[PDB]
Amino acid sequence: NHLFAPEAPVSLTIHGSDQTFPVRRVYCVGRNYAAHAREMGFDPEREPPFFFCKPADAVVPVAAGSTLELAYPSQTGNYHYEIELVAAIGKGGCDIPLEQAEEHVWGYAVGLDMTRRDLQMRMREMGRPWEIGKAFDRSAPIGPLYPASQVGHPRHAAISLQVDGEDRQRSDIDQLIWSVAETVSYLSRFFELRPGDLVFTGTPEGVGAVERGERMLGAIDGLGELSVRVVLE
Ligand SMILES: [Mn+2]
Repeated sequence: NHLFAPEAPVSLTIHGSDQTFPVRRVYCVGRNYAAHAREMGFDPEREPPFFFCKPADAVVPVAAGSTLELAYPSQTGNYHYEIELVAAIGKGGCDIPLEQAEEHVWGYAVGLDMTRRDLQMRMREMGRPWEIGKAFDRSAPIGPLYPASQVGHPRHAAISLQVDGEDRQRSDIDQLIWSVAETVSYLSRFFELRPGDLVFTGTPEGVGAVERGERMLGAIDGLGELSVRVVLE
């Protein structure tokens, strides 16, 4: 008996299906590609990856063959793209063994961890929480969800981001420091994973600023493409 209608849950389109995947929590892995860790001035051999979150309602589903018109955000001069493999949780649990971890992943999609980099870097230098840099409005564009019933659990796949026809990021998901299986196991030590949860597994090297009017195209092998154009605030 709600006082007023809640926000409907953000629901991902599912490739080749009329059914949608309702989003619960949004987990993100930071510094999960050695080359990216190094370009940000960190040592991936002496410090491990780490976890942060975005609200479900920062997730913005983008249909295949469509372009998201994404408003440049408030309170930033330094707005970064980050292409990422997204794993969707179908089966929950705690302290999930590495050997069954990928069995908890219902599907995969192309995602962007859009970032107010100036704000994120200011919070990092002040030892403060990163939410103003990472957990902001429409900060997680994502493509259709591909079921592991279709695409299995890929350990190899090219991951790429182009801006205005220019390659900016090109790596392979097999470069993840914590693989999908490791990230699901380790996340499950700190939180009970549940169906609907998404994991943004981190971004390869080549992250950069994007300005209004510029167009981005991300792709992962087997997972199609993600088209986003940055427009006015
Ligand atoms: Mn990221």
